[PDB]
Amino acid sequence: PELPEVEAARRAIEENCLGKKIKRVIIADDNKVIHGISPSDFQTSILGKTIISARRKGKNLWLELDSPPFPSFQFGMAGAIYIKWPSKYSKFFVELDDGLELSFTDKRRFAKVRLLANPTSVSPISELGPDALLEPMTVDEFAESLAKKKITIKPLLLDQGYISGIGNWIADEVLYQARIHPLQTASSLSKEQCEALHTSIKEVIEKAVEVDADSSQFPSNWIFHNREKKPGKAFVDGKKIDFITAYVPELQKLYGKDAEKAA
Repeated sequence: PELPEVEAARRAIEENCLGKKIKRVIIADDNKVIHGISPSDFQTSILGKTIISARRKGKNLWLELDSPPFPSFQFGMAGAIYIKWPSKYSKFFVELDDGLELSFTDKRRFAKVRLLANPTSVSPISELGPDALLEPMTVDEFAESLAKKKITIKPLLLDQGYISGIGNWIADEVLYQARIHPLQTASSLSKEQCEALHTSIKEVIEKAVEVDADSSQFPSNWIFHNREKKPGKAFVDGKKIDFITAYVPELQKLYGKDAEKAA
């Protein structure tokens, strides 16, 4: 789950779960998912409270209740929010006063659910870089921040401490759209390349959020649709897709020293 997916979950909670007292709570007895507190203490703490707002930074979601502490969700690889089982994969479950039920599931057990006095003042949220959607860097700030990073551009975009919210599919998408190879060193990007990337990040994220992360609604010219196909059967806009991370060799070339080291 990347920024769009988590944002869609946040909006869904905001539209259907606010101002409703929590009548029942079921926190899975999962030592791997439930972090920093016991399930029983977690259940006791939030019972009877109301959700005031749903917040998000990067791929992290948290619920502001009428009194702290607040529950936070680090999705992991298979985390998801459902609003109506109680699924055997539910980790966080609450029944509201109007009968509506809210659940965070994780079949893989890689998610992290916490209960914090102030989610934003402690890790992992406190260590996150600016949100790609809510706090975008300016064109010049972006170029300046890239100038001294001797890191290949894709992994840098995946560094939540640099910019938060981008995952593998968005990374592949913005680099493909900006015509930048994923192995190009950040500090080697020209001012023009930096701006092209600044633009693609804005456009891809806004479009994805515009359609509530419904990938079936992503533009057809997006590499997203075929970035998970077997080698030799992956094409976008008629051009061959290669894998290292999906990219299009004909449209994404390596430049300078990086190209030299590659060859």
